[PDB]
Amino acid sequence: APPGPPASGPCADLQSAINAVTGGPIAFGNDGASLIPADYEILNRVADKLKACPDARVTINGYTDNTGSEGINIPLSAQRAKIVADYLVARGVAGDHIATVGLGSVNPIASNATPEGRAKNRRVEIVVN
Repeated sequence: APPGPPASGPCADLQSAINAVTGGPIAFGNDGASLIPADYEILNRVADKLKACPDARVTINGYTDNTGSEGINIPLSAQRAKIVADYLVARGVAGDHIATVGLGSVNPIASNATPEGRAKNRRVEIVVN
C-alpha cells in the first residue's frame, strides 16, 4: 500500500476538483481579451488534472458583453475558449479531449454600463463532458 491518505474515485467528482484549481470562472479587462500569466499557471494545473484522467473530455465556453454585435461577439467568445484550449494542449492535453463553444453574449451575468462589468461578463468557463 502507498504512503499518505487513500485516493479512491480519482476522477469520480473531478468537476469539483477542476473548479477548486480554477477558484471559479476567469475575466478579461483593459484590452478585453488578454489573458494573464497568473491565470496561465492555474491553467498549467488544470492541464495536469485533465492529463490525470484522459478518459474524461472537457468543454470550454466563453462570453462577451453585448456592446458589440454577433459578427464581433462570435469570434470573441470563440477566441476566449480557444486561448484556454491552446494553452492546455501546449501544457500536455490531447486536442481530442478539449471542445470549445462561442457563448457570445447569452445568459449574461453583468451589465455593460461599466468597464469592470464588461470584464465580469467577458468570462470564460470549463466543464467536464
